[PDB]
Amino acid sequence: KENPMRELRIRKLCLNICVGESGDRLTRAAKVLEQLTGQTPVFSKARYTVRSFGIRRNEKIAVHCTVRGAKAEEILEKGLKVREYELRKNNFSDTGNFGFGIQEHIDLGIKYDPSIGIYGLDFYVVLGRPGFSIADKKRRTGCIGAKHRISKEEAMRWFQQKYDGIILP
RNA sequence: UUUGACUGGGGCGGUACACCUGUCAAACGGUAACGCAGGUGUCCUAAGGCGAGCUCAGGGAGGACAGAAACCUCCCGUGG
Ligand SMILES: [Mg+2]
Ligand SMILES: [Mg+2]
Ligand SMILES: [Mg+2]
Ligand SMILES: [Mg+2]
Ligand SMILES: [Mg+2]
Ligand SMILES: [Mg+2]
Repeated sequence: KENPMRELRIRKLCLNICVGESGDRLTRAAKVLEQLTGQTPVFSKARYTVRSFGIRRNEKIAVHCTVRGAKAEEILEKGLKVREYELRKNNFSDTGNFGFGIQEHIDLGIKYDPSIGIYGLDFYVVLGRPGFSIADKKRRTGCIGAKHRISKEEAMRWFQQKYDGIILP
C-alpha cells in the first residue's frame, strides 16, 4: 500500500535547559541533562546583552544536547508519560515537528540529588522520513521533494498512531 | 632678527597646503573653483599566512518558567 521509505521516524530529540546564568546552576543543569541521556551536553552562549534578563554577551546561559535512535525514542516516551500522552494542537509546527516542556526533571524517572537540585527542560521532536539526510550530506547535497515533506496533519496523526496520544484544541 | 601661503581686496575664518572615496567630468584617460557628500595622521600576533569545516541579515512556525526581547528546532533566505 504505502512505500516503506515513506515511514515517519524520530530524526532526533533535542533537549534544552535555559538556566539564564553561568555558574553553579548551569554546571548542575549539565549534570541533569548528562545523566538523563548519557551524553555530555554543550553550553550555549548569549548572543546579546539583556539588562532585564541579567545576561551578557558570550555568557553561557543554557545547556542542550541532541539524542537520536532508540535512546531518543525511550526518552520521548518518558516525556509523554509525564504529559499523560496528550498535547495541544498548536504544539505542532508547520514543518512536521512538535515539542513540549517538563517542569521537573525527576518526573522522568530520575532520582533527585540534593547536591544537584530540580530542573525543568524543553523537549523538541524532529520527525522525518528515510532520505532526509540528502539535505545534510556534503557531496551532491539535495533538497527533499514536496511530497516527502511531513505536513502538520501527518505529524499529528503519527503521534496519535504511535503513542495513542490526545490532541487538544 | 623674524613674525608662512592660499584667499572673488586684505584681516577674522577655513585649509580647498600632504593624502583617500563617490560625484562634478560631457561612456578611454586627463580636467577647475573657499564646487558638492565624506574620510585620513590610526587599528591588528591577528584583523598577518595556510588549511579545514561552515553559512550570513532577516522572516515564518514551534518549544517549561520565557514575555517585544534569553536558549533549543525545523523551514524560506543571491547576500538584503
Ligand atoms: Mg559553566
Ligand atoms: Mg596673502
Ligand atoms: Mg606635492
Ligand atoms: Mg568621468
Ligand atoms: Mg570624454
Ligand atoms: Mg572619463
